[PDB]
Amino acid sequence: TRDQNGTWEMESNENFEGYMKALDIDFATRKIAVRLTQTLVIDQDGDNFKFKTTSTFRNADVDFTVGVEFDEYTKSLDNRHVKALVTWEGDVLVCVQKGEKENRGWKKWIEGDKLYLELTCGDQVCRQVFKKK
Amino acid sequence: TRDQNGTWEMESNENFEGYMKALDIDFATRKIAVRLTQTLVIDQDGDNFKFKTTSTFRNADVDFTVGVEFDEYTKSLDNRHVKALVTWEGDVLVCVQKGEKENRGWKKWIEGDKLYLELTCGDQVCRQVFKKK
Repeated sequence: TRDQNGTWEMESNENFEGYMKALDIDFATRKIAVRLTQTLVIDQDGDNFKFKTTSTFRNADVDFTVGVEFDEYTKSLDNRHVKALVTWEGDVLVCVQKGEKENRGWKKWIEGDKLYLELTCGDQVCRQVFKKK
Repeated sequence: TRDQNGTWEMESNENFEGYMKALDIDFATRKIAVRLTQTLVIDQDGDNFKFKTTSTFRNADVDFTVGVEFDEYTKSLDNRHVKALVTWEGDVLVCVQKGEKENRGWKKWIEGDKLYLELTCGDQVCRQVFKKK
């Protein structure tokens, strides 16, 4: 069939590294791109095509119990070992990540249909808002 | 509420650049990470938590009609201008991307529930297989 309509989820991706290198994509980009999976939405009407591509990476799960310290390696980010302790302050979930970096941690809380997340390291604060889907 | 169960889709992300820099994440990674959106699946049973995070980037749409050449800038990849021409060879969708790079293009075809995609540049070939979802 010529009908390529649909949502397509990447199963395999061989020699993406060599293709990207032949395009002169730089090392640090290739290092990340080779880890992604791709979803392709093809909307086809006769010979008219619309391609919609999203690229995706799954991070490692994190499992913990409130009140019991656990070891973390932040492979997702700086790949450091921290000793993380999560506690409740009211309805605010508070994590201190004990390690090399000062004042490293986060706070998480629900307000309405929004989840608020405040990441901290040193004097820097990053504020993220999520919507319940 | 202390109930943070759910699937959460990132709405906003402020000062992620400063947080990542304070963690000494390198430039080329920060350049890409600041473009991602995050989906957080929180599975909470009492004080036991499972966090499942996927990070996501939406690429630009590509719209074309079989048989009419169109201009492309490959912002997704090497950010080059090519003149792309898509034609059918049987049920195989064939694209030649005319530009600086020799033998640059791709071929796409359905076999069963699988979509096959072959990207080419120079002497390099990248083979991707997608599953219909």
